[PDB]
Amino acid sequence: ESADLRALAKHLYDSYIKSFPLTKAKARAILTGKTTDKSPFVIYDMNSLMMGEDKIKEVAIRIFQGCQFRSVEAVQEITEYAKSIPGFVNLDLNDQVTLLKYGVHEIIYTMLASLMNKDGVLISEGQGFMTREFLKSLRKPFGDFMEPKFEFAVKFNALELDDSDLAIFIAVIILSGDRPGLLNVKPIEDIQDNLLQALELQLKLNHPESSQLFAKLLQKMTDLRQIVTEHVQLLQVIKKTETDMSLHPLLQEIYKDL
Ligand SMILES: *c1ccc([N+](=O)[O-])cc1C(=O)Nc1ccccc1
Ligand SMILES: CCCCCCCCC(=O)O
Repeated sequence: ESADLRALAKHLYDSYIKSFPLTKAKARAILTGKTTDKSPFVIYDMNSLMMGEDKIKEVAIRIFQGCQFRSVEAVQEITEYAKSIPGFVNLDLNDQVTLLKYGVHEIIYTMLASLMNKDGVLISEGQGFMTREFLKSLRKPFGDFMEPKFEFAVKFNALELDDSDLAIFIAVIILSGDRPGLLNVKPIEDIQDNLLQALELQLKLNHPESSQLFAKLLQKMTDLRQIVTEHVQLLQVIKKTETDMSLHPLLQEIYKDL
């Protein structure tokens, strides 16, 4: 019944608003800088980076540590949103942990896209804005840590998804079932099947003239996979480049190579 699917869509949206403080609707309002109830401070050079302390170790390193702390926050929020996904908390515990461990990064970049345009990315809850170029011009083991994310975002943001869309889509991502090592795949897939039905009907109703958006959205899951693998291997470079650099354990746990 389509009415049951709309109610799951409503449920996940509601829970998405409660778990993610910076929605895409907010992010866009801040970025489309004429709804200026509060506009961001813009970091485009090392000069503004210091003035950013006045409003909102090595430069690229502590840029990287701040990006790192934010990932911990995002994982926390994603973990909270997952629990609201019906059936998720009744799966085997080891699989719950496995679904998060692999799903978290794919979600982080889906939602990072909402904070991006071609020119840069919102930071500090939308109080700041770092330009693509300032990042791209960081020192070589850090200069390229965000460019593929910018590349994905512009492609992803062209589908014009709104938060109610994304809520269902990031639920589809967690409840995958092809994650390495799942003890009990079939109940995952029954959940995901219901999420996909939810997503299908949501995309149809919310975007009636956007042909095969559903398919175009699922296809985007290959772009996400590649970005994650690109990311983990640049992380292991930096681990050997600076054996004095430290990585949050919640992030370490998620990072098991191979
Ligand atoms: C940036 C650098 C390093 C990591 N990491 O060690 O996992 C993560 C990030 C990153 O993408 N942070 C982030 C997540 C969500 C929103 C803004 C920034
Ligand atoms: C939404 C808060 C983001 C603050 C993290 C600062 C660096 C973020 C990044 O470069 O991706």
